[PDB]
Amino acid sequence: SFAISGDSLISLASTGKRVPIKDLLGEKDFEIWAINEQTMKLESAKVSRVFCTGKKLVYTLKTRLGRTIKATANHRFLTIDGWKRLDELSLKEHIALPRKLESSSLQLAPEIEKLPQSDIYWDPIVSITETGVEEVFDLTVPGLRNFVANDIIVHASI
Amino acid sequence: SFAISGDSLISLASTGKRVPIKDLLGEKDFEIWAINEQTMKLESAKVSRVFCTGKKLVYTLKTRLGRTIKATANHRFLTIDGWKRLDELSLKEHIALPRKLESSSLQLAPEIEKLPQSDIYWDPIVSITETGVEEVFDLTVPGLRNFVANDIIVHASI
Repeated sequence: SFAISGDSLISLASTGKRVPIKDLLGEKDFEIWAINEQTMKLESAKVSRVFCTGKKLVYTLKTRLGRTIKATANHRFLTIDGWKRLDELSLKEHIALPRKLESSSLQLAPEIEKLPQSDIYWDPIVSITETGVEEVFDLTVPGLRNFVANDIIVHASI
Repeated sequence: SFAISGDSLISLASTGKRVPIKDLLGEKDFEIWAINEQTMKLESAKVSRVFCTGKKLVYTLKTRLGRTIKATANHRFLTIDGWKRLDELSLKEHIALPRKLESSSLQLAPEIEKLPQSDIYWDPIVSITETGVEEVFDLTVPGLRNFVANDIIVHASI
């Protein structure tokens, strides 16, 4: 059981807006953005449950591009070596952020043949800090089992 | 003196359309797209002259993404090792194409902090073939001394 702060902003694929995970408690059957680890591309994926795991100690993780999230010590992030717990990460280690690049011709027509292959931006960690006890939440994403929260790829429930 | 076929399509920065270089003969004071070799970014740049060098033997060069141009044997293209003549290139050698990537957030806001640094796509050569004698043209780009023709970075006159 791992989880994230209720303030964490979930990117919602149907609306193009974000909502904090706490505000989605008890909602379901909505789409988030997930990485497909086989293709390294982002796909929309359905949330089947959003739940609170109680009050837990959370830690703020920050990356070089300023992405930040508060998560439990056992919460997993995606490194080049696979999924790793927050309390196993070290500074300068890269974690996966989503990236959305579009490739156009000089005439502003689509030019997908020049698109970089992966939808991941690998960003180094610059801070990991114990922050305090908060109500924490997670969600279930059957199939791909990950989602974007605060513009970071995080693992869903197991 | 090197040159390209009159059919070669010049990307015009003000209009977002292309025109064959022959149709620009005698025109000037218009902007094309050029690579800045110091920053590796594309910039608009002014054409001061468009001229015909006569009838010359031209060669078709083609890359893996299907970019193709007809140019003289001494016409230069940009490799990772600098500018090289058509008659010095070999198959699988990469040459520079422009690329225009845009980086957006998952909410479709600009997200330039994740943009790849270079505006070049390095594409391998798949064919170099003597084609025939044609009227050929080039142009002068003071300062950056290159331009995009048939979606390939080519050197301007000297």
